[PDB]
Amino acid sequence: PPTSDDIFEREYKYGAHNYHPLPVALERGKGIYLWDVEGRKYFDFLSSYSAVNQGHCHPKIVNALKSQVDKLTLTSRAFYNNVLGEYEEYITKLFNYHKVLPMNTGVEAGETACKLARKWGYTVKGIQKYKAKIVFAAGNFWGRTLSAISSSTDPTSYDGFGPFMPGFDIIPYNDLPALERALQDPNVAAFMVEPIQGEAGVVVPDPGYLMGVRELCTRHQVLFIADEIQTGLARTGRWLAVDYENVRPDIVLLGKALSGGLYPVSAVLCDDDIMLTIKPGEHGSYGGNPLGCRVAIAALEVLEEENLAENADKLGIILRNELMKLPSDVVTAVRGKGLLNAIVIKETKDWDAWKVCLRLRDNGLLAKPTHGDIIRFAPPLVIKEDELRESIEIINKTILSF
Amino acid sequence: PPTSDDIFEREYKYGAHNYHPLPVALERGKGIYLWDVEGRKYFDFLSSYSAVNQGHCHPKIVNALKSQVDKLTLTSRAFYNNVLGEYEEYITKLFNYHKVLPMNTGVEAGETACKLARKWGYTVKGIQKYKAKIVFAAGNFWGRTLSAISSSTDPTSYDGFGPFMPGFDIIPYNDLPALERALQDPNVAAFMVEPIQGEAGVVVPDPGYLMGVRELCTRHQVLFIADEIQTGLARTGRWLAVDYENVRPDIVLLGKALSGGLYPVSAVLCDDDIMLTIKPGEHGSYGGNPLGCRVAIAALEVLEEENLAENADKLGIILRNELMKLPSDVVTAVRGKGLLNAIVIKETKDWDAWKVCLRLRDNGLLAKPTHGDIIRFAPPLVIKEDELRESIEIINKTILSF
Repeated sequence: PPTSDDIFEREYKYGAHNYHPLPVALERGKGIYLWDVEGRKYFDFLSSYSAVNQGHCHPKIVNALKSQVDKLTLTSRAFYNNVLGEYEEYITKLFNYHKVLPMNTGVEAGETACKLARKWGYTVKGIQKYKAKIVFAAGNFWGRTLSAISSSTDPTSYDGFGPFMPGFDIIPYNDLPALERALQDPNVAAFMVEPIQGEAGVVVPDPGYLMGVRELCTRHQVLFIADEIQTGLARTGRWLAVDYENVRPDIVLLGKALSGGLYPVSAVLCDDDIMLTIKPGEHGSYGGNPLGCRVAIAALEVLEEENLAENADKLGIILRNELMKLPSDVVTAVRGKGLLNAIVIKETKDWDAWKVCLRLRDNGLLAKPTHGDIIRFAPPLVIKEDELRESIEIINKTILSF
Repeated sequence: PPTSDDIFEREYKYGAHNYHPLPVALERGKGIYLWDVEGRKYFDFLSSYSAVNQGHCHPKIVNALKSQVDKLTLTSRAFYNNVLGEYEEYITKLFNYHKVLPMNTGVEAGETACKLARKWGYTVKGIQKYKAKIVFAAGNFWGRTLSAISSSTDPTSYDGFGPFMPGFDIIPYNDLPALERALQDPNVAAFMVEPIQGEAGVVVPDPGYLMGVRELCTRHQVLFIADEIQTGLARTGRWLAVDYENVRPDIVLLGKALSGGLYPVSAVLCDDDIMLTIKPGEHGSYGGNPLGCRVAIAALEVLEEENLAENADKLGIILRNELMKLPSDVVTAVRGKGLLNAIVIKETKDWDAWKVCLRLRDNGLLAKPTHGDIIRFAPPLVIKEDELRESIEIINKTILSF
């Protein structure tokens, strides 16, 4: 019996107010579709921020989880389990890196990358201890820990949250001269960057930016950290976004879609020269538990077998072609890669991105704005062309209904 | 066909070397027992560091997970799901706090507590922005992020990991005069402490320490943060360890056993005056997903229905009584509360805690040392008295076999 209004009003009373979600209360999910408590059906054009790239409740990942939960779920890393090594070999051979370090959430993988970069700068590069610096790009988002917000240029992320982690420098995104200037400091150990800035509004850098970042990092003995937690795993049309420029980062961060939305699994991929700077007992975490490892194996196998990167590329081309037919007085820009796209809205005194998302919900499509004018479009990579065009028709109806 | 040696040697080749586990390779777990790939049976006296308080693969939690995975697993907090509010109401009424903030891992709950303390110190206490301090106790452990290791006094935790988070002060554990001296600084916003220091070697403070901490925090307008991620949820004989002194902390951190080892779920419990200092969009995370919420509901219901705190208390009394019968030349001290205990070993040139744990494994009992002389004993709270006494016989055999 509990309605949607009963749901909202419940959380407001017993849950922290750290979110303001779109007023819709889902209770079922399958493939590209979501169902609320009233039984209404919606296209999911958010994909839990690329966490359910494989669709909601993919039968293969569900079967993996059900098969593993009956056997063993957590031993802690004080002992070995039989699934972790299998998963590690699979993912290291899949992405062609020597080793992987498993964690749970994306921010944990980012913290691990920072600790790896600092430890490598001290023990390998020879930086005097605790002078090591890490460079980030403005608009970056990699979590909500104190360090993560310390690297942030978004006031809502860091304002009011105490003194901040030192050693984090910030340069403009999509700016090779600025990176070249920042890397003149020999105390810099790494540069962490998103190949596409997701949370900033799907900000796509210019062609050649990733190649330039790799060249500049190699030239000045600086580690290239690619945060592919949102852009990786077929979301942009390739296994990794950096594959669009044939670039091999020093450290690769994976997460989100790594489990298909069934378990918090994240990964830090790199070679021995970097990975083995952390010694036994010096870092760790549910990290590497057998259940999440089975789930992640199944998710990667689903990504590979169903060729979801090619589908993402094709249907994203179609989606961006269709979205640019909207009026210039209505949609000022359409951007993105693969099935990770965004439109920006000319906000007026008559409408805004929040009202557009409300009306989209009213018409059977779920999306959310990220800055009151930028609306994300990222359906699960299992969507077909007819379903894509029906949801595009929904978007057209909603946007031309104003 | 893959043996234990094949398992170890696999991880060594493809996994990061951030751990040195006890050489045993488990592939099945049920209740209090674990089974390795060779089919050998072991008592689990580590309980995944209190994560499987309810035993390995408890049928109720497994059924909750299987029922929820067929419906919905992750929508992200951009939308509402129907399970989160139910779980929030349940846990807030269970622990008698206004609100809960859900996260995934214990270190994330600690980060959330720090951000809450700082935001409350600025917006409520009136500390000038970014002068707020948080006090920790030496020997503390609450994760492996940069902030967590910044508060650590363990060199293996922080050595080589870059400059550290400012605003973290450290005082001795179990020291009320030191806390009283540290809280003279009006810029202190909070004191975070474990009611029993688990990772430090099950360090139990003197009686009255928690009451004194509460009195000193209330007196100087300082938030009392109780990290019960390991000591909570019936592990020490009560719902919370602080319940042994009828103390109500300002913020309570839960995790680990919150899911019975089936999902990374953590919680930050506090009242509105503290919780509502974080506004929508200013903090978040897989946090609050429906699958983990169903799992956590089932885990808390299992803890309450089976009266596991009383069993923990009784069997811990029995276990500590039996352990103190060991020779003084062999075991220099036995300490702990409920089913969270530890013995300390007179390390010589003939044996050590690692060899004792190896021989325990050889005799069918799995444990791990934490400092080369301190061995933890913490079986799942579902253990019975006959099983407890058989495992005590195993411990006696192993310890007297030297």
